[PDB]
Amino acid sequence: KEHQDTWYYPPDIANDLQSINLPAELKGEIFACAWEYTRCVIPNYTNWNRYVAFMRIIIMGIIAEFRGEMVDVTASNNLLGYDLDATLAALFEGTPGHKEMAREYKTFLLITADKASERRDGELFRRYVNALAQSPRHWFRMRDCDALARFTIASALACNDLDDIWFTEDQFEILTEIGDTLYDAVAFYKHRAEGETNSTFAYMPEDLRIKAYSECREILWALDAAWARNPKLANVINFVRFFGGPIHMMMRRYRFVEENLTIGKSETDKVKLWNRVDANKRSVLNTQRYKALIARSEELMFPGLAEFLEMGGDGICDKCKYRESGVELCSECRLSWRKYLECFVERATKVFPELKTHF
Amino acid sequence: EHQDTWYYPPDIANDLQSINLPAELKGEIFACAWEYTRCVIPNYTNWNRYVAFMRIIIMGIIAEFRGEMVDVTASNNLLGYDLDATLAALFEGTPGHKEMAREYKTFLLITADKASERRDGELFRRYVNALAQSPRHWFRMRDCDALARFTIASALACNDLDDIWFTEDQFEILTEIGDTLYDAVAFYKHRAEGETNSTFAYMPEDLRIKAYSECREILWALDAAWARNPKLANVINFVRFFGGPIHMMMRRYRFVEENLTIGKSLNTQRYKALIARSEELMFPGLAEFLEMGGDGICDKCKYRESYGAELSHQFGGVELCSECRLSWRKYLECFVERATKVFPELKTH
Ligand SMILES: [Zn+2]
Ligand SMILES: [Zn+2]
Repeated sequence: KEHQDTWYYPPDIANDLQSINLPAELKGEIFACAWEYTRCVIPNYTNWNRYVAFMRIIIMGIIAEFRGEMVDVTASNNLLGYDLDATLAALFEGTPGHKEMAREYKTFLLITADKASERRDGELFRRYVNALAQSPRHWFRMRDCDALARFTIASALACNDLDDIWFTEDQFEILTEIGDTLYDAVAFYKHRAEGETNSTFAYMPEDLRIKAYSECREILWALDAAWARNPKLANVINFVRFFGGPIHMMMRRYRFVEENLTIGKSETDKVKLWNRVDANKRSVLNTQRYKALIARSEELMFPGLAEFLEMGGDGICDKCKYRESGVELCSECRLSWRKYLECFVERATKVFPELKTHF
Repeated sequence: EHQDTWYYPPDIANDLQSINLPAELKGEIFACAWEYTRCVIPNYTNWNRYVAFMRIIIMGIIAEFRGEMVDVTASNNLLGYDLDATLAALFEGTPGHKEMAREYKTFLLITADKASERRDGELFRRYVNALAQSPRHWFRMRDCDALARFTIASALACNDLDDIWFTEDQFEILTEIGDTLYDAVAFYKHRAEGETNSTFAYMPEDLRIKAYSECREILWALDAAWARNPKLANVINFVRFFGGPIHMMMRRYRFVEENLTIGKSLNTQRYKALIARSEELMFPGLAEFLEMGGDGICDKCKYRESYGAELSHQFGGVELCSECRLSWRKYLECFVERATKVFPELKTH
């Protein structure tokens, strides 16, 4: 009686992973997911070879997240039978950010694969998690990377052949903050259940979730109005809008249907010993891995991440509870995070002046 | 708590000069036109068509707000807009200009009457009854009520895709997907509002979740099958973003107020006169639908005198019988079969 999903995807990717022995049902669902994500958050395309590149970037990141052993962006440049530099070139060759985005993506595969493997207990991840909680601006920069937000703004530009359009770093940070805030606001109860740490409103105060969503949505509406008559920038708004919650309704990866076409929770609704032993013998906290990766910070890490890990890896703050061998913010850090959120509107109006010259 | 500030292009900023409504209302209305248009037509190439579409929606919004203010019969000049002129700006040079004019005038016609004293009259009683004659008929009329093929039409227009069109049967399936997606998500809200135009007032509540899943699957199949044709992506995008997501995205809806949750809250003279204007006002077939269906074909089916007295926390149209409920059930159950006949590129994977 109850609908079983059949997986649809274009034949371009249907014979990918010919070298990987995953059940054929699971390949289909990975391919379906990659197609569904692409179409939801990049709904317009002109360049099909770029669209397909992006699909392959998502395929790898799904597999990276499900069996981290398989996807070691440090070890080789051939991942799951794909040429990673070549696939990224297929997407970004001619675009202003190619170099910085290839670094963005490799950081994503590093942290994702390490988070979904024995290397979760390793110095590198430990230092990533502590550096998350360093400041709210740091949190969002790193949240951006975990979600491939600025990476997907670029790929959206790219896939519509908009090879000349780009953004200040301040702008990228506001755009991704809007998307990540929208997404984490909608996904709050799902993140709490499954015990997800990379969630804005696990750090930011819960009492401001509804206002933050309201303001981020209003500002993106404002920003879209300001950019009216420039269909090219409509693709940057589209990424942020569809990413920011709607994909929960549209992609089979999410549970809209299994949860009776509801999102969220009303006010009146209900609320590895041996793996840790045998990992310590294999010296899981590999500092030589960490230092080796800090050495390759021009290849594997986004601009400033190496300096972020070195300064914040052990936690800057004295009263904050950090990860030792996520972060529980102290009350003075909770208040500064709160202050950073509460003045979101000013912060975005500074970086995007066009918001104040409406008519 | 959050007090909305309204954003919209300047182009329509000084629309409705002629009309005397408070500037905030006009701000909310322009906002909704802009937001609906960006949500369900998220790409454009031709700005002057985009803006016509926004004007098409502005008028539609007010028709629903105050029907008395938009009477598409009375005159072709509504709220200082020339309807035929806006429609021409949007659809001139495109396959369905003439058909989409009718589509829209029906929408204004029916929405005005729904939201006015004319809800007690003979046209609307015949409309409500006609809705429930047949499931095919239901989806065709619901299509018009939601401007589904109108907006598929508009989305091609706004992207200068003047050569692209679909058969009646493809429009019927395209809009059935979109309207089944939307009416499955909005079930409880439609029921609270005593709506007549809700798919699951008529189709069975225990197929609501499955029908959504099935429509979302086939739309993914159609999308995949349309791989490498980014013109047709504009069509998929309309059905996808219309079929639920607008509830999250538009300030028209109550996602923020509901704490970022979804689904967790006897005179004949006018009727006759408009049926004689069927070429201008009614979509191809609606006259026959209204004439054959207006009084009800079925006899175990429970109708009403007028649909005028305002209802709440219950659907406010024909209550189908044991036998009609089963033929409707069956029309739903073969949805996948019907969609595969109409778009054979589905089974040819
Ligand atoms: Zn602290
Ligand atoms: Zn009956």
